[PDB]
Amino acid sequence: PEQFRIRRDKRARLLAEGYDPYPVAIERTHTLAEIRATYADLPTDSATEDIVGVAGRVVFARNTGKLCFATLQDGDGTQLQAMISLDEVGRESLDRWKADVDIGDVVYVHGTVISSRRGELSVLADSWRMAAKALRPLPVAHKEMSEESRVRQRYVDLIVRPQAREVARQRIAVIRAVRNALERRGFLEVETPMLQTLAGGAAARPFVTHSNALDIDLYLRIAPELFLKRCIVGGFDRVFELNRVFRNEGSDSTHSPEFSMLETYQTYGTYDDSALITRELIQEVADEAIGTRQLSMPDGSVYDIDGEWATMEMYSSLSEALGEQITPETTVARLRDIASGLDVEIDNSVFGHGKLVEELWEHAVGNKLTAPTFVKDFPVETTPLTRQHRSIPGVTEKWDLYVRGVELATGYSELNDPVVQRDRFADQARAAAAGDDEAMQLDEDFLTALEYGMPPCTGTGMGIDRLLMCLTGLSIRETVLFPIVRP
Ligand SMILES: C[C@H]1CCC[C@H](C[C@H]2Cc3cc(O)cc(O)c3C(=O)O2)O1
Ligand SMILES: N[C@@H](CCCC[NH3+])C(=O)O
Repeated sequence: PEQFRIRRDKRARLLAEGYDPYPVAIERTHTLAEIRATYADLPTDSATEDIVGVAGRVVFARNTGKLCFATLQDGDGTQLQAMISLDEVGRESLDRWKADVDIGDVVYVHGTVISSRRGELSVLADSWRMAAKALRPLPVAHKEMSEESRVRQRYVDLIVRPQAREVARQRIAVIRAVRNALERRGFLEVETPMLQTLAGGAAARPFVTHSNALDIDLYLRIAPELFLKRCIVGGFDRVFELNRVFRNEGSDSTHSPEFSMLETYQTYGTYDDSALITRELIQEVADEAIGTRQLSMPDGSVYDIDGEWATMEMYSSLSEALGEQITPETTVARLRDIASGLDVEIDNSVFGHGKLVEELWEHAVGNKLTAPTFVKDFPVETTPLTRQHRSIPGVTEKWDLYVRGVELATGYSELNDPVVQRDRFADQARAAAAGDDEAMQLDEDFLTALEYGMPPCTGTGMGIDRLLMCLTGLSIRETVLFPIVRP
């Protein structure tokens, strides 16, 4: 702040002396990574006759009599030494280096490539220019930034913390690997709308906004599911969308109101076929983007995601954990007595057979899972868009995938019968009459699309930020460049 005034004074002084502190048209001949790669076998204390013009952020500096040193860091983190010698740039230019250049400044250095006496790959400057005067100093070390500071100023965090650049790179690589795995399998990527006149496809409160052009309220999508199914009616055979959804709910280490998700749809497959593809995709993504299926976690542990994953049924695994047979016919009263006997808090929101079964399963089974696990065959009350089971009464052909304790993905045999789907919406209407404001509202145009005939298909959904959390052990806020902060 005292430091801010000083740097601002320098900026103005340069502009008034004719030395442009934010010049345009600087040509950079090599990145620093290019210099380090080309000259990796340069002998110590030797010089070349190759002239280069590099640019980079000054992150370290040393001053002596006729010779100043500075460590430049390119945007990717690669570092190279710049040497400002009296006998090379001249009295007038060297003095300007000492008085004008500060830590954090972006500078351009033109000179010849050498290796210093200490074996440091360097550019021996014959000239230099300010490229971008910095008015604020960098933190002395990334340890000095709180976690909230990293989120509020990711642009500083990327400069000073190598792990921040590495997570950003992993995110980009994971998403590219996801698309590669789906392209190998013949899936096509489409765009469906983000502003919707009715937001369905999941159970969540929407963000609401007023349209000036249409003169009505619109909703940000909570899922692309109902529009991807219209694509299936229209003839897309294998289709996906990897992009943002928006849910107007709470924030914690596994939930962000704005997040990235993948949804896939495949005709003439069931939830058994999408469980197989989802496992292989995750494992291929690990290979391509992380380099291993034995995942290093931040606490030093190794998490094995290789091989085939366990599968279990919700009702039967719950029954085993409790020592009592739970079925679709178990009463709401019985389920509440079981919960209270296990000291399970049941929010005044959670009611109905289906929600009570899921709650008990999460407490007695789900929270105790370590290895990657599919749980399948869900209560029909909580799965309005899922086809009923081909042979077992009262359940639907859905699975959830848990990896490292995180709910990562889900897959359905899709409900394509338009009459039954209309019945499912009526059951949601009764739930919403009982006070559930997450219940789905009936979408008449979606039903109209089903009434033209949707081929049988299987769909999946996967949280992309959650995928990265599972691969790295990070929380959802560490995997996004710019998570939302209250101003
Ligand atoms: C697209 C779906 C399919 C099932 C797994 C996963 C659940 C999903 C829930 C969810 C809800 C929410 O309000 C905020 C969030 O960040 C997430 C999330 O990351 O993941 O993503
Ligand atoms: N729409 C689902 C993901 C796809 C479900 C399978 N059709 C969700 O948001 O949870």
